[PDB]
Amino acid sequence: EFDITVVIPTFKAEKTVGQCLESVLSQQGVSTEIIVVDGGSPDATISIVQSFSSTNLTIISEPDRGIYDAINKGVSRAQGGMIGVLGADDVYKPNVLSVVKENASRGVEIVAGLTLIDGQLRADEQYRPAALISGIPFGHNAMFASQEAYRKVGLYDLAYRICADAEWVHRAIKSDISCRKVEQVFVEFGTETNPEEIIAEACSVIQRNFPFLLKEEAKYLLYGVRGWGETSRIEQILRKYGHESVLFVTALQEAFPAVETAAALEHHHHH
Ligand SMILES: [Cl-]
Ligand SMILES: [Cl-]
Repeated sequence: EFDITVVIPTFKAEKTVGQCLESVLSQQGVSTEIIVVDGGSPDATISIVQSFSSTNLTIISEPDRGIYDAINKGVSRAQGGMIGVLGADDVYKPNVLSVVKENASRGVEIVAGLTLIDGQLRADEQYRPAALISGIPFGHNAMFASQEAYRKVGLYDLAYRICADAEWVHRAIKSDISCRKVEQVFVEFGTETNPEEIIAEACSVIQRNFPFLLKEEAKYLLYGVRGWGETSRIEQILRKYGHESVLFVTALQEAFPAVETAAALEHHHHH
């Protein structure tokens, strides 16, 4: 019945939620359901949401355990073939939902696009093992995933208050969920937290892929691949742990091509 469900978590969003909804409702070539999951907004948010056509829009209004619990509630009730998550201060660009529908018609499970943030493209990485030593490879709000993808991977892990999006995409990579990256802007991400908290979660996510890593080693790899830190110890880390996991060797050789000759040795010794 619906090609797309858009889940919109809202909290005190009266300034932007109208623009957000208009960017979904104007999408051509698709049948769309909207599920607004509101976190208890005491402002005009509810009034503004109810000003739009209500036929294919549901508001879920109940207590939550943070934004990812709200997202999970919406994903669980989605009826659309492909499911997107759009923040209440984000907007989709024109014709994006038709692109998702067309590429999903061929059976692809995740369709993701580019993200515009403060006038610059998000520095995306590829969906591949090298992402498993980093964060989420594309912006989460530029991602659409099928009903089957959500069934296979599961829901967002509420232990991660910030990086549950990355942890979900990493689970998808590890489960071989299919993904198409489209090189056009799908979302303009609104920009209106303690960085140490973000770092701690990001390192924990990486350790969930590679549990042999110390926290400081996960941090070194993340900073290396993102271009935030040095890379002179990568070969040492590869020799320390290459025996543990062929996937780890593959991730480092993809992320740091300069260690290809050392990665070839790890494959030769153990894999
Ligand atoms: Cl990609
Ligand atoms: Cl493309």
